[PDB]
Amino acid sequence: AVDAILEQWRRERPDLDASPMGPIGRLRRCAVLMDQRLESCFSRFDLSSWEFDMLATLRRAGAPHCLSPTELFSTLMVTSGTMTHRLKRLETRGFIERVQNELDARSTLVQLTSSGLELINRAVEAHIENERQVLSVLPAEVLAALDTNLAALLRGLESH
Amino acid sequence: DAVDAILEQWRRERPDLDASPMGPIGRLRRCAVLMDQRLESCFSRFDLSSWEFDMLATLRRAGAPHCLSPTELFSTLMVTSGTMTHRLKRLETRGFIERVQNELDARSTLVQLTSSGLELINRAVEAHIENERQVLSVLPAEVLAALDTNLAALLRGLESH
Ligand SMILES: [Cl-]
Ligand SMILES: [Cl-]
Repeated sequence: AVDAILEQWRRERPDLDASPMGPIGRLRRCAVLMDQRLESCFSRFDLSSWEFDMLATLRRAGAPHCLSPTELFSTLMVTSGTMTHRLKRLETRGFIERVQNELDARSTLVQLTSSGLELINRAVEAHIENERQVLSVLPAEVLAALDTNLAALLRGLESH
Repeated sequence: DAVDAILEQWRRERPDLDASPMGPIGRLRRCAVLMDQRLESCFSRFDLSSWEFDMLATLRRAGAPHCLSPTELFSTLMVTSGTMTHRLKRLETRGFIERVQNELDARSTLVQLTSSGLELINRAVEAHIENERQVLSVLPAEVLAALDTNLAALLRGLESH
């Protein structure tokens, strides 16, 4: 379907080289479809993708699962915009607590609660199984090549 | 990279788990977020969101006189995700599209690009292509070709679901 779009541009604006639209269109379509598959599993734990990401990132820090907002933001799988209202929501649900920084009275830290820890330890197991199932449509060799080519793209994008 | 660091954290914290699937998917999603930022920065110069750009571009791609049924429009957007209702209304209010009665079914309408919509998208698509070319220039042509092929395989697999 992406090639069909490229063919439309070749007909309608032949003065332009629309070739860059192909890889990016495929990347973004894959990402939307992938997000749907991931959310289908997060929903079983009454979590959104951004909630899972925050809890998983606190889990990955290791006990006692305390991160500064900057550390949290920097080690999320995906960032996009302020955390203010999202952190407030996760505290309202009781999965994190904002705690005073003992080394700076004017700032705070984010800590995973016992209920957040219990939940994310179960959710990450299901998430990995879900991801393994999603990717099972690709041969191992294709997945490996895709991973290395994405890492090359990611390095280029981050270098900008 | 940052995804390798995340995998290292999981290997330390949950060694009972094989976090291998997280790698490619994490890289895919991070690339998409960064790509969206680059695309949106360019669209913003034309006071367009990515979704608005897609609707105008899809009507442009249909060829003159740039009339599509809502279903044709949706089926030829570069990226679909959710209803078109609110975005179509905004584009109509801004005067970039007009809803016209379907002469073969009075109870339904067609979406037509207006001349102001056409003038805008003819300029914006030129900038969009140059923007995308610059974004992808971080890859050698051979690596970009391999990535495009790999993504096509993943896309076909995801669509089969
Ligand atoms: Cl993660
Ligand atoms: Cl397009």
